[PDB]
Amino acid sequence: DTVVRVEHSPGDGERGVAVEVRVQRLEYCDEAFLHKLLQLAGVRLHYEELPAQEEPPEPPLQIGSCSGYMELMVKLKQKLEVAGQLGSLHLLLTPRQLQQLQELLSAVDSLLKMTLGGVTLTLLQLATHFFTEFDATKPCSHVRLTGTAVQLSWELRTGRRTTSMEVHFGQLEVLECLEYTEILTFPGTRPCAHLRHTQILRRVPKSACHCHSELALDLANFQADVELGALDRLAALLRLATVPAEPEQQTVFRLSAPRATLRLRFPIADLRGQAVRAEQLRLELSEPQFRSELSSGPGPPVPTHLELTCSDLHGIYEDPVPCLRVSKALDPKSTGRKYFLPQVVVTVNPQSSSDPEEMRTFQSRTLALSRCSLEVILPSVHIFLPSKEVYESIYNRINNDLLMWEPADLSTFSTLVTVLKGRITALVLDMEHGTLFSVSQYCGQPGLGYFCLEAEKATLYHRAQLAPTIYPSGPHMLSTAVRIHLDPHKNVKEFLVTLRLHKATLRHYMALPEQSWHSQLLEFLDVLDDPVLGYLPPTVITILHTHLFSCSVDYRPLYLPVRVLITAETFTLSSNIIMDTSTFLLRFILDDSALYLSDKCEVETLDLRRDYVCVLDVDLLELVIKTWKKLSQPLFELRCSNNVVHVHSCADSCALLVNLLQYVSTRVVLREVSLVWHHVLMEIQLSKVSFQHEVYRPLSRQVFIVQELEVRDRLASSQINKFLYSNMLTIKALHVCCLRVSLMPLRLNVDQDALFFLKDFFTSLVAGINPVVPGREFRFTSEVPIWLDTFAGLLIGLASELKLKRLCCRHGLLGVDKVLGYALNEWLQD
Repeated sequence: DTVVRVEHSPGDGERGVAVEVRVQRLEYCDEAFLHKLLQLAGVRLHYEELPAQEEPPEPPLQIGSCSGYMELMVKLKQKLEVAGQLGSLHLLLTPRQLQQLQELLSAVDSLLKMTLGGVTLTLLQLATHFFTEFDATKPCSHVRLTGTAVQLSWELRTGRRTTSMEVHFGQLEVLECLEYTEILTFPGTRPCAHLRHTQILRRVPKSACHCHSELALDLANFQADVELGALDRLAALLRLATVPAEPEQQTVFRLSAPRATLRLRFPIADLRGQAVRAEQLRLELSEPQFRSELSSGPGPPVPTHLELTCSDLHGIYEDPVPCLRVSKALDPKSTGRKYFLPQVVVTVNPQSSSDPEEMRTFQSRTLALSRCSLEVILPSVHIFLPSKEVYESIYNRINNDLLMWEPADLSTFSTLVTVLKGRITALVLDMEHGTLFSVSQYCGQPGLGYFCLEAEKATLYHRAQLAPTIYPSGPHMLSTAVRIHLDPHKNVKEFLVTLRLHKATLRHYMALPEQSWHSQLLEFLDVLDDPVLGYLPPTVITILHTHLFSCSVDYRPLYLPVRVLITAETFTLSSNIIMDTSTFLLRFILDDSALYLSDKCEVETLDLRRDYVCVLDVDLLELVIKTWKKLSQPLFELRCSNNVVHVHSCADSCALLVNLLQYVSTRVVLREVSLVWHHVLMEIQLSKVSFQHEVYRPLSRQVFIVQELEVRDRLASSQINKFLYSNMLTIKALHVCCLRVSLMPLRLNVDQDALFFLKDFFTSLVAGINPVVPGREFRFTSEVPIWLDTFAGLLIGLASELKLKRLCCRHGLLGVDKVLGYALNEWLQD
């Protein structure tokens, strides 16, 4: 006989649920291990007892009929362990507050249990009827905790019920609303899916329902989370109940394993193809990781962390193929035995809450303000799959799909990178101690940010083969601490690039043409391709303030240079004006450069000092060019307003320099030509030689216009004594073909050492400079009543005494016939 001897009984009927242990649609055939074989099928959490006065007009849909036989009914009163044929029921009503409070009130011993089949719970916050049917066996809105072969051991240590539960299987949680866009966890075997301590809801652990649920699931096997549409669709469903559509606990969620297959996809949600960010990103078979720490209340007053660790995880990222394929970090650092590893940290702060030192502190302050985040510490990863492209793929993905991923959480965020060794695979990575930075909306105002970069590298290494191996020589290298203060209203790209290449050698011109430089400018050149949403590409405009401090250049290759050494100190290309335009003001304010020449023109050159004797040093050269491609309308007005050019030399030195130069449109300089101290010492000056070539005179006036051409000295004499060719000595004032002279009171005072000592200097020149080829009407006057004291022999013998030629329209010269025109007629005086 089917003795029905059970019904609703006295119990703590919760606000949201009615405590009524009903055995419905079951033949309760009851026929200190006291067993009464029964059928408790039909226990129903119809619930809805609080709303609308029990909501009698609309009973809740969540209800269970035939929810497990539980026939065995093992053990009796005394650790009341029960071996059952019923797994559990599902309170489809809110599993955050109402169900938690009901459970806490009901619990208010160390009983165990052993269920059969792991009911498919569907707590959403007739699906709960499906959960009850699965208890009989035991697109979206399909949250399911169904261990097919339930190994649940309900520890249920009620002694404030400090409960516990260890299982050997796992659920499959498509967590979605109340396109396969939710997680698809498939942990299944005990280590393979070691589900542990799922719920507490007890005031003993925490003091929602004071869980303190340390669900520190420690599995060690595949447990593949095959698909994960978003991280954010995870914070909302955890803080709020749920706000998706068709489209005082401290949850410490720990997870450590050697192997757990996984997929990570970014969060790009409408509320706050697929998501743009990091297309096809997989941390495949990496360490389990993805350990979280959350809270029931929205807008967590305490911050939310999300850590990660991996030794050499083979995470195929953005896969074609990974841009970085292994953490590959064998980087011992400390005095003790250490093995550095990677990590991807996240630190979210509630919305509306409350350069070694400049770049660090600025982005530390930017990290103290969080509306999103991202962080990496890669010791020696530097990795890239054999199929990878830093030049192209990294640009196409990790720069476009980087910040346009709906950055907001409860868009002031931060970003850091840190590498002790780097490899830019395809090529001179040279990377040691480098970083990358990014900010958005500094201090809250859009348009303010701090982009930075640091490293310490070897300057120039070539590619396909062999490295150039430059930099054989406490600011760091490539300290590209650019500044951006763009305006959304203007909607234009502004850059304040405070570049600093300290003591580098930034040359890439390997072959005779700029071949490896061509490679560098075909790889590196890409101006922030930004087709992402919310950024229609702003028109590019650049304003550089670069500082190539101490960027020595001594290996500039050509057909046959001779170990050429040019030791610049400061190359301050402070282009305060926009470069990408017709006009470009470029104040090259250099500081005391120099030059040194090697042994012999044929490429091989050795000497005692490769930092050899000085040849042509400059005190300062403020070449403030304003190229119009001083109000000079003419195109390319290279007004190199140079300050001065000191030159020191010996006959061999300048001869070798001339061999080096031989073998290897207004231009108004007003530039002092030489305070030349030029073994011999013989001062020569040429002050304010305004060689404004092509200034006008109609075609290349090219006026020497030499304001002073005093040949200070020659021969062995270094002291100034007035030799000649305010003064305005336009010796070469030209046209299209003319010449002149300044009529100085005394021009040729030749009585010092040997007037033919410069002749033997010319002989030593032709001995050094092996090839010496040059061995309207002009009116090429000498135009000076010469106060004199072989022409040199007669000058020496005589040492007023001569007269000016006044060769009006003589045209005796023809570029090679100057001597012929000088030989016209005869003259002598005194």
